[PDB]
Amino acid sequence: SIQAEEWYFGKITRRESERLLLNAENPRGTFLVRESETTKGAYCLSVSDFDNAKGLNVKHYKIRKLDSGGFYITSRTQFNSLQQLVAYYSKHADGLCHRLTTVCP
Ligand SMILES: O=C(O)C(C(=O)O)c1ccccc1
Repeated sequence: SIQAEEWYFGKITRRESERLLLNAENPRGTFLVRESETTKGAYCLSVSDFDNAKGLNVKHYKIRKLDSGGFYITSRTQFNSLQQLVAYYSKHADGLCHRLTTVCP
């Protein structure tokens, strides 16, 4: 049950997610999952990143959900639950800016 997850921030805007993530104390991969502002039934994975080029910054990835049950960022890599998706991206960076490391404070 996604709403019970401490990383699920629910109905917060993109700007608020950036306010929370743009904190000097957050290491790369600090994240949160929220609802998409404009896509009904889709969620967003907001992730903090850091490089010497851009410094501290935030990326937003859309998580699609199938009525057939799967969750995914890219259709080639699907999961049975949002929880499994988070667990997989905590170990593989794949196309994300960084692997998921710590839940946003
Ligand atoms: O869906 C949106 O409106 C939105 C957002 O809420 O920032 C978004 C846009 C691109 C990727 C993830 C999320």
